Amino acid sequence: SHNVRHLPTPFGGVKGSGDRREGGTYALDFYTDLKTIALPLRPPHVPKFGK
Amino acid sequence: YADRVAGISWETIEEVRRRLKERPALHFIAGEFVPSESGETFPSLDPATNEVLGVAARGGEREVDRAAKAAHEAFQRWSRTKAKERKRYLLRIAELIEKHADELAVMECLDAGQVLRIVRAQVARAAENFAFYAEYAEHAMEDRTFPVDRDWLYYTVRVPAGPVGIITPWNAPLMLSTWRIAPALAFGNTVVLKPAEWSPFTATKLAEILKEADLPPGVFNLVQGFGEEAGAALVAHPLVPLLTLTGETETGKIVMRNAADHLKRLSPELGGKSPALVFADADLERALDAVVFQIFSFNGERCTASSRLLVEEKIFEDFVGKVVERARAIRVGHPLDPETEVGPLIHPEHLQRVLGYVEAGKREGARLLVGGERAKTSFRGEDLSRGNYLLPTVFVGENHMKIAQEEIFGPVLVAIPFKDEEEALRKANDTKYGLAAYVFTRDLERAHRLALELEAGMVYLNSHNVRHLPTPFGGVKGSGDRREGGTYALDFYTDLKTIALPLRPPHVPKFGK
Amino acid sequence: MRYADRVAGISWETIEEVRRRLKERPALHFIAGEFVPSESGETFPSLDPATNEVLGVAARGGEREVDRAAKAAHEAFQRWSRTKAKERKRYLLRIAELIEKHADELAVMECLDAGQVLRIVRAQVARAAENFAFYAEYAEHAMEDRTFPVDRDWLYYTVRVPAGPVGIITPWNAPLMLSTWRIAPALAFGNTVVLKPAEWSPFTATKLAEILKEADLPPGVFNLVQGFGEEAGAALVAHPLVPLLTLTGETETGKIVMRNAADHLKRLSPELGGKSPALVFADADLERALDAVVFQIFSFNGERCTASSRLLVEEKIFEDFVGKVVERARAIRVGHPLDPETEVGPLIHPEHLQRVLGYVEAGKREGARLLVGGERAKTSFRGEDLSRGNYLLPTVFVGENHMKIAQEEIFGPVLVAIPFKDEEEALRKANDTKYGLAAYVFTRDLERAHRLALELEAGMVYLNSHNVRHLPTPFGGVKGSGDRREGGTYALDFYTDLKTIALPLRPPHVPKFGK
Amino acid sequence: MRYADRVAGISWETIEEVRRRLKERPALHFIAGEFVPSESGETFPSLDPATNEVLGVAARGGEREVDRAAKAAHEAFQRWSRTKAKERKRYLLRIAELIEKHADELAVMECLDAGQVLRIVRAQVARAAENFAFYAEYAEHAMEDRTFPVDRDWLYYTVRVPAGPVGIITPWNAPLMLSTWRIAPALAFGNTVVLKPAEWSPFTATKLAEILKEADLPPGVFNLVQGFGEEAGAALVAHPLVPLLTLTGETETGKIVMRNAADHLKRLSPELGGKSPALVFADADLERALDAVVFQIFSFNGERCTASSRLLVEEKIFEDFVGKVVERARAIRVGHPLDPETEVGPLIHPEHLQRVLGYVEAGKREGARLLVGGERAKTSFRGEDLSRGNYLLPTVFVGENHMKIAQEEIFGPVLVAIPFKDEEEALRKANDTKYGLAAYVFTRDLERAHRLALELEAGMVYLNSHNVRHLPTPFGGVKGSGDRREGGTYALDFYTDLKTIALPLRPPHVPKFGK
Ligand SMILES: NC(=O)c1ccc[n+]([C@@H]2O[C@H](COP(=O)([O-])OP(=O)(O)OC[C@H]3O[C@@H](n4cnc5c(N)ncnc54)[C@H](O)[C@@H]3O)[C@@H](O)[C@H]2O)c1
Ligand SMILES: NC(=O)c1ccc[n+]([C@@H]2O[C@H](COP(=O)([O-])OP(=O)(O)OC[C@H]3O[C@@H](n4cnc5c(N)ncnc54)[C@H](O)[C@@H]3O)[C@@H](O)[C@H]2O)c1
Ligand code: NA
Ligand code: NA
Ligand code: NA
Ligand code: NA
Ligand code: NA
Repeated sequence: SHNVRHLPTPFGGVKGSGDRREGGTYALDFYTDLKTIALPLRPPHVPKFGK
Repeated sequence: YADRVAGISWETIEEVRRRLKERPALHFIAGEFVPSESGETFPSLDPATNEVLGVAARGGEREVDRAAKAAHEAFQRWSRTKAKERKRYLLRIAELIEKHADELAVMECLDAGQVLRIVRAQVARAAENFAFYAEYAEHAMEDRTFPVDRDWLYYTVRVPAGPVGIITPWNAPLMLSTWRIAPALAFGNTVVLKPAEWSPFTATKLAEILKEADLPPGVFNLVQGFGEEAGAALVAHPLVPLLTLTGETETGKIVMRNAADHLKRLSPELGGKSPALVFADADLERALDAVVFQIFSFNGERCTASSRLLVEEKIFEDFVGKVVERARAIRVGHPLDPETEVGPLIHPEHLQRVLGYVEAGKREGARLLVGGERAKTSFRGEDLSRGNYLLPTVFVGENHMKIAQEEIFGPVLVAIPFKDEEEALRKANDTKYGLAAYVFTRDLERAHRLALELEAGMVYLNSHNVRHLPTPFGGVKGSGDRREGGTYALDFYTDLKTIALPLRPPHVPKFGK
Repeated sequence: MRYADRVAGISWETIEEVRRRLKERPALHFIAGEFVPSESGETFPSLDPATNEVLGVAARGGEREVDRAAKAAHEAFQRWSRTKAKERKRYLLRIAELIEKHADELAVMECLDAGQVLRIVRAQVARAAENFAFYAEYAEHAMEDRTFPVDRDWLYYTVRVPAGPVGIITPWNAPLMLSTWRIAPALAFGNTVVLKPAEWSPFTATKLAEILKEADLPPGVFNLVQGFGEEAGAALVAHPLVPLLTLTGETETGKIVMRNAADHLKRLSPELGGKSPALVFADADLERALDAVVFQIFSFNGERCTASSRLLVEEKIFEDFVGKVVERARAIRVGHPLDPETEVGPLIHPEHLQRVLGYVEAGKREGARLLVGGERAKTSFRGEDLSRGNYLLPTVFVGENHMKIAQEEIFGPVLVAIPFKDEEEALRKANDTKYGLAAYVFTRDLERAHRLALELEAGMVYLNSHNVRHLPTPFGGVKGSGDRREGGTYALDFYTDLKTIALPLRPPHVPKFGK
Repeated sequence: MRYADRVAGISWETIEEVRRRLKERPALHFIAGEFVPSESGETFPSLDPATNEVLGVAARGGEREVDRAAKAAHEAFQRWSRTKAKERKRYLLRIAELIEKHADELAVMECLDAGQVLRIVRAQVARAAENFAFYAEYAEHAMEDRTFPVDRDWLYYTVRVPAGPVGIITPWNAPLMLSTWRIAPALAFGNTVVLKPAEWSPFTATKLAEILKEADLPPGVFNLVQGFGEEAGAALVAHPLVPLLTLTGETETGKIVMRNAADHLKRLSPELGGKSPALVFADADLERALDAVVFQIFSFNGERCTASSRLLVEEKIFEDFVGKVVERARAIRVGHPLDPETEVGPLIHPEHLQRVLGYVEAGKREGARLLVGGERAKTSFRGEDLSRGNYLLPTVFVGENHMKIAQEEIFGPVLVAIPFKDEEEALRKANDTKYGLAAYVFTRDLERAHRLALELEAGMVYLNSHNVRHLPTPFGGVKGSGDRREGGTYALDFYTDLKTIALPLRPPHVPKFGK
């Protein structure tokens, strides 16, 4: 077929045609920043320095 | 990081020492160790004594060219090797790193100046990086299906992106190099590593190990040398489309600018000025331990160091005072000593830069509470004038100060006060960086609220930096872009492909009918 | 009594009109695209819980009506499951639009039929519309899944397909909201439907069918059969043409339905009973905690599955906090559903009031301390006589977790407060029931909160708040509270079937046999 | 008959040794960390399908044994579900390692007991080891799910927790592979286990228990109870302390089990029967197709659930293709399981052989045209007398899709060839079964292949190949072939419970009640 698009799919090129992707959730990787949040559920082990 | 680590036998240490000065650390290109065509080499100092530990081949654009061609030539076969086979190699590499752990530890301890109580964990993590990504090799092509009713089928897959140029820092040579090498190889890409000139030895050792694992020739290449020479050449080379960089922000700008020439994909993990926010309601005993460790461990030479300490005014005097006393008690000594907590900085030129910030801090009004000068004696009475030792330092200052705004990359902490949550957050985000942040408080809603508003790639609540490999690791703002870790690394090391196909005769517009 | 010109934004004129149409028009089944009575002509009445007077009648469906409905859903499944997702999306949006247009009628109807305060029922109509608007956006993603390529030798990919007609059996407390909760995803995902609503509040379902017909859904896609659980209900569960069954009701009903469903190995998605606990620690925001626990048990006349019927309070604050819960319960205004001043209305049916009162009596006899309520409400907040309706006074007991009133679901405005000396004991008692739907934790301590959230055996845990839902999250329970999940993509696992498709990219090695 | 010095890389000496060990050592239960016999002391024998002589005996477990096993699994669940994922991974890798270490013994044991060709059983042992090595890598990801933040007001996040003790009930054809297929995921995900293996081939299970004890799993984590389906099996299904149940067997058994499971609303993961079709089109690579269909039905002695028991061939090539299938079947070497040249061994039990012959007979009276086989194999390809074993000659019938032999699972080396006029018809007949496990399509046309793959009612569709599995993909069936999926992350939906945790980031609005 010819170029028939389904918007949710990752759209973009490789080599000299560019980088990154547009389309649904793939667009998210470019327009947003990921953040990892951590928290212990009980007193964790913390290395002792200067004790 | 255990509270106690075993020492390495005297004999092993002495054997590593002589092997380093006995033979130059060569490049590894197209399956074999070779020197630069010029025959030139450069020295690497032992930060504890500033004596030459050994020398490494001084690679230039000629060695990089051979390395890039080797990686390009081997990409065809490597990217097509079965994932299960690549997994086998990575697990083998992980096995061998464990087998040579003592050697690697001594090597990095002497070359980079990190203490054994930290290095042992680094070597273990280096092996873990390979064991970890080995399990992702078989899932490297996986993505999604996007069927449209009974008319079309769209499905996506991932393919290896291509040769990867890995430029690593001098603070944790093996750890940070394997962190990039492991995923790259797991995902079907070949590699050209360019180690920091201030700590080139563990890289050549890693190359020996990969050769012992019988990795196909050209798959992994190494080129020792200066950033301005071998480094710059690698960034500029047409056959290495991907570049990972771990270093200073300004270096990132230089690398990016030069990378534009070939529209290269970059994965930079740059600097940071990560803040630690301590609230009056937190477990202050745990907070004290966490903050002291997060800035002084790694000799303060790590991107995620909590170089700014924001403490709620009502407890500023008491808490910061306790931080000072702890820093004062830090054991400063030789890296090989298993009791040492803080060792010498990487090179005298770096110690000079750090002392420069200390002086600048004084000249701008910052109040020096402890340290701020070279360490003369160790916790064992040993004279430390021959090494690049800096005493753990603590300043009380303002967030807008130079020492609070720029990365020092040394065991130097700046304590800043805040009247309330709003101000703590404002000051925490008022930096050009955005790598990590630490929040100490017992209030549930305050914790999550701050975690959401803190501009950083990583936020740790009530603890020091404790990592879980599958999570996305990286920074925002001036701390870089892209993410490493599990499937998140996939987005950088591979390319997405959308494949479409109609399930029945589709509508095709008629032209020229 | 005309309490006001408008209630919940609805004119009193509309209220009287709806009441009149209910008495005039029998609630019929909707089968194969038409409203029809039972072949026997039989009907059953539905009472107005506020007066116990007959509101109207609904067709009494049986095996025959169910058989016709199932055949219709089955016959229509072929075409419906192949319609373009974009088109099904259009229908769901149309249904949501029409629910909004008939919002006033729906609110009044369900209010009169099930006894909840009008404004709350009105808000529920909005949620019902939202159910369709929400899933309308998942229809076009309903076939999506993953690819599992294996080097350059194989390509494995997975897709999802409509599972088949769904028999939806719902409870009497929230007819519109709880039925649309299942209907919307079923339709969005390409399945046909046969709804069998609770017999104690049948009207809203027949109205819903009218709306789906106004939305012009194809004939057979949506069918309705009114009737008793043991008659129309059991017939639907037993029918061989309805492979999927959703059930929202009592745990014991879950057992009966599953047993009956075994003959055809039907797939079941049960949302059953609950005895959700609220744990209040001395370090929490006690003002918010008080507002939350009072609301979470007494709102919706105590007839809410996620109600926090067990209140666990740390000992050091038990006397004061529980004392405050009691005074708030005492202040709750009890009255007619159509009175804007009412906070707690009447229970669904006199039989249900007798059951709830039976538990109140069980509690008194087993040693539980009755602090307030524990009997019929005689007079409304306005001084009206309420003896004709099924009104129960908000009730609070102080007891032990092993007591029957603590272990069994009462499903009425009845609360049992239980003390705990520490976190460990709060958790032990919280998990010590055969249920596991929801749990509520009130504490300001970060680590204790997440720790308890992870340890509490429940499908849903709310930290420092009442029940506030976010549709994309997985909803359901564990233990005796059911299985499976509803909500966004999680609903897909029940309404669709996964399929793994494989193909070699080059000639694979086929073991040679007989060659 | 000593066929060779070594078979499947196993010395004849080892074979003889395993054989005598079976006669000397009764297969005991493994409860609470120790091997024990039934309290009654009863046992039952297991036959050698090749000679129908007693190989040995296994403890006949009943309610008392199951009760003890269930209590052990329950008691151990508390600590096992709390062990660190990294530690459980170590255990599974240890088990995998020890399975490879005892591979020869396991291969012989199951070969002798279940009758499959030794080399095939040996390959299966490698797959069993792989089951543990595969799921070992998922243990550390077993709690993972999603986050659903709502602006700056709420944080909803979901996690998964171990669901509880799992009762695993397995079939007689492939003991080790099919039991480990469920045990591995169950343990990787934090659940304890009670295994109840098919009575016709009990030995391998007791050996597996010896291996897990060698891997030093904590007491009670893995339990085994030997016995009959209606005794030990039913007791396990009915036990209140075993909330989850995996069943791999006949569809009829699935109905019985679901009905029994209803009493405690147990979660079931059934992998039932099948009548998988192979569709061969005139445009396909007919040489590959021939190899594929011959293998897919006659391998594993025709006792494979995914066997392509129905062969749909396009009319214009029916005569030529089915003719070739027939000659290949005629050439298949029938003989002893320990003879390296044997392609087809004996069926599991004389009762099964007779059950299969029953269908063969039914097919004939039914009008099906027998082309080859259709009776007991009395002589091996070497001229040996096989009359004392349960050998069936590979069989091929030409029939109609509506015939009983086409509609019912025979579970033996019996094929039914059926013609079709076009794609439309091939699809119609392929789906017209009460089953829906697998399907195989042989055609070179891209659009027809994907089109058929999407429409074929089966959990797994293979294009232009025999059954080649990739573990991460969802495995299971639709309709009468079962429900739920196994494989990678898909197994998580059955072995764990989802939990939605919610917390406001700032004081939320709680409706005011009673004030
Ligand atoms: N988990 C949830 O999300 C949820 C939501 C709402 C209500 N509920 C629960 O529902 C209950 C209120 O239930 P209810 O009074 O409507 O009870 P119920 O179970 O008797 O009614 C539910 C449906 O079951 C049908 N039914 C009854 N017996 C049947 C049988 N033998 N075969 C087939 N169908 C049969 C009824 O006709 C009705 O439509 C409470 O326990 C409440 O906690 C749970
Ligand atoms: N879907 C799959 O992946 C798969 C895999 C292998 C075999 N199978 C199927 O399994 C069948 C072979 O089955 P089988 O001969 O072992 O049959 P079966 O169902 O009789 O045996 C399976 C298990 O069921 C137990 N069982 C029997 N009656 C029981 C009862 N009343 N209560 C509790 N447990 C009971 C048996 O003891 C045995 O361990 C075939 O139909 C085949 O298609 C399916
Ligand atoms: Na050095
Ligand atoms: Na009613
Ligand atoms: Na009921
Ligand atoms: Na046997
Ligand atoms: Na059987």
